[PDB]
Amino acid sequence: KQTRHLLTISALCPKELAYLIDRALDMKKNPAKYTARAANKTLLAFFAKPSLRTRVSLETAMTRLGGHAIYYELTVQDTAEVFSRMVDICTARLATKEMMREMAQHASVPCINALDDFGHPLQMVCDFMTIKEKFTAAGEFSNGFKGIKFAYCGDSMNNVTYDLMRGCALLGMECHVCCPDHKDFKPIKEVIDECEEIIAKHGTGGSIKIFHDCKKGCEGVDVVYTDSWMKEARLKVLTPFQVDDAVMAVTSKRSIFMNCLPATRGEEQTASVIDGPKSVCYDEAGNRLHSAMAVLDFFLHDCK
Amino acid sequence: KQTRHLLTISALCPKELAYLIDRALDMKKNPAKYTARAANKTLLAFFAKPSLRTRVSLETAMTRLGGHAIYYELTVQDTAEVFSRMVDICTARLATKEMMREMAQHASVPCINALDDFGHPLQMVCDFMTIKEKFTAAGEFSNGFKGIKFAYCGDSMNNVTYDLMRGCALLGMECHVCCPDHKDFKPIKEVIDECEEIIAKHGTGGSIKIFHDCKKGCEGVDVVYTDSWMKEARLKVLTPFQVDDAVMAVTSKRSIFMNCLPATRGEEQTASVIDGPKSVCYDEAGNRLHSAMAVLDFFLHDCK
Amino acid sequence: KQTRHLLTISALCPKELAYLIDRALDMKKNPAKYTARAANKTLLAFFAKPSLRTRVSLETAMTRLGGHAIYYELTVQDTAEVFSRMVDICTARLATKEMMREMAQHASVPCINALDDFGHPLQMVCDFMTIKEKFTAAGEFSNGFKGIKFAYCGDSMNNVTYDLMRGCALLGMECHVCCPDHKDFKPIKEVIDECEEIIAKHGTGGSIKIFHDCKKGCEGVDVVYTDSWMKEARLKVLTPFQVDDAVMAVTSKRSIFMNCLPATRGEEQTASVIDGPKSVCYDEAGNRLHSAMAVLDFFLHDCK
Ligand code: NI
Repeated sequence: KQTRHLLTISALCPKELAYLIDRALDMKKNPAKYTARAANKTLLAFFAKPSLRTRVSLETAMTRLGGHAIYYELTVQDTAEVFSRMVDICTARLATKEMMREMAQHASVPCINALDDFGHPLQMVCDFMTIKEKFTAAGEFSNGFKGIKFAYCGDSMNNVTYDLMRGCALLGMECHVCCPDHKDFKPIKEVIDECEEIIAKHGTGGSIKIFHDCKKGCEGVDVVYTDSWMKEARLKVLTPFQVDDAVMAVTSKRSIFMNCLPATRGEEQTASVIDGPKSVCYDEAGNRLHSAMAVLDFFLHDCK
Repeated sequence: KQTRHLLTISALCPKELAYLIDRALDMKKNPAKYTARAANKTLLAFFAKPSLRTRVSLETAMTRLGGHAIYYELTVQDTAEVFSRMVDICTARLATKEMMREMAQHASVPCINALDDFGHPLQMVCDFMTIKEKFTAAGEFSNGFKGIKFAYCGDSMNNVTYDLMRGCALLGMECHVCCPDHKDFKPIKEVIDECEEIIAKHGTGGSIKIFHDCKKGCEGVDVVYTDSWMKEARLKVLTPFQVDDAVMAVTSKRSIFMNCLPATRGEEQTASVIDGPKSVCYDEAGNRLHSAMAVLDFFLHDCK
Repeated sequence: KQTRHLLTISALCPKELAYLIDRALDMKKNPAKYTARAANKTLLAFFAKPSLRTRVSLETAMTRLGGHAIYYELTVQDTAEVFSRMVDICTARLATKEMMREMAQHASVPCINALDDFGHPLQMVCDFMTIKEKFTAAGEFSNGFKGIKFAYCGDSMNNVTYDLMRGCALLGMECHVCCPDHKDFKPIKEVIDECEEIIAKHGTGGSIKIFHDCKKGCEGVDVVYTDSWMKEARLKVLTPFQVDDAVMAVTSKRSIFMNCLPATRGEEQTASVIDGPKSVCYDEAGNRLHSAMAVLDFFLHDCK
């Protein structure tokens, strides 16, 4: 209460998200500067289920800043009341947004959702950082994020899709959500409404469009992003949304391909796309590190 | 052998316990001074069962001192012989005092009992530190610990009660143990004898009194402390020892209420006491951190 | 690919192994010098099964160098591709040489085998360091490793025996392998061939001899080393290779006894040998620490 949390990426205003991106980018390039930013400070990091990516980037981020992360494998008020008088910051990877919200409710140090059924803001700072990084080096970033057309393909009733839509809205991107015309695979109306309100409120110039044909949705786009599809006959509804060569063939000449991982080479995309030349997946996953250092640093302090 | 351990709080003489309290208090207030006290030094921390409180305070304490704790989740001679040539200090949370004593026997670095069936000295430095802190800020500490009347309510055949009785004896406090007149719920004679001997030997001016009526036991007292009661018909014997509003109504006007946690709101106390205005429980649990830094620091060196 | 790994000790040329030994020895004696060698740098440490020795020495080594180890309890390409853009170095304790080789294949930071079915190079730097240390203090090291006759007793189809044979070949020692004349308990021909080739290629002056009588094999030797034998009637084949008092009575007057641990007092050796006066086992196990700091430091950089 009055402590700032990060339960979704829209916990940030547009300039805060753009500051975090640039800070991540400067910590990537100039780590020697940040080497004592969290000296003697600790992050308490709950995981209800392992994620190599999340755990290694978090634990490494703190070492690079000169502090330490407690890997804590799994009353909540009492727990939160008690850790907030010991640790400086907390991330938690819990099943539902409920447990995450409950913990944050009573916590008096910043709490960061390290993935739940409603968002994944650590990934969001990672991905938009990767997009700025990639396009800037190719000299395609004169128009900033504004000119980068983004498409998400696949199961779109999805915490990752929710948070990408929010990042795009915040950053003023054209976001296309390419999903099966099926109630169980589309973004939730609440999430669309949040996005259209944040673009309205900040006049970001962003837009949200829902396509039910990935090729039509991906025509002209600069980023194609997909993620894990995981009786298993979601496959019949999802298969037309596999990112393949014909899908990538309709995108811009500058396009890049992203997937937050774990990747399954014959589900959400073909091995030829992920292992092909438009794929930024591994550099994107490494960027979890630098985007984590930026987020922790910022919540450890708060400004700028 | 010839290495100093901390298996109970009476491993310390009265001035060492009072030094640890003041060091904890100064590390609370002035952490910047202690920031390199354990630089490059590691604590090996065994847990046979998780305790969020114990683990987070230990791991955080070392970071704050600039060192590191190995969270080690679970021959003992060979183990201890081997870790004593690698690590600088060791804490262990093991089932019985036996395993703890065995490990310490062969260990050649300091070993600290992080909770067993016979004591909890890390909690003891925490609690007496909290008592000094609270009463000092209220201006009720002119007579030091000497004037603070202390009462423990509940199941008193209990490692926590044992170690509170020892802390009180050491510090020269009037300690009242409020328990059911029942062989299975009273302090053990060995523990009473140790306490009466330490007060005798140091002329501490402390006293130990056993009451079988918590209200009678708590009349006039300045601290009321209870802890977890956990077929489950210990409840019929324990219920007259619940710390409720009528119990707290007989204590001093300055009194405070303590519980080392986990708290169960309708067992050892009512929700109105723990969530009411005399409760110091959460600040007390946070003080695990600073009392841990003091204990580790001291055993890492030894003097003063 | 083009990243240097350490999957066996023969990943090192003879001078690199001798440099690591001397560095370990200088870090033992002068730790204050090495206190910022891994500042802000992290080691990712996978364990498919706990080893107190391996885990504590690794985690402590990094703290002493000023960095941090992630204890990671257990696609491999994707995993390795991803951790190589976050962490600085990796050790892994995996079942087979296969998984270890697979991980290393795709990894772009140094990977170190922390024990598999084919080697144990962290132990190797430990043991030869212990041998140099012990004999140097006794003034028995004028002839360096060259004059120290080494014998391994026991089950010799063994990753530890493999890597000792390699260390000896590298260092130019007479190595005697004392094993049961039984296909399942002898070194593998591939390992003998590697050793005879490394001595040939570097003209180390080392030799490999296979004895089927431990007393005959140990006659005159300066080091007797054994390790864990673990329906359980391997005991009938192994029992003539128990290191007992009559075995140690045939060695040099300067001899020492080694066992990498865990020790079972009535299997691979008698309690009188391991607890007797020739035993260096515990100082040897503590030396895991300093030999770990040397190996990590070296792979973190690479030269000298
Ligand atoms: Ni750690």
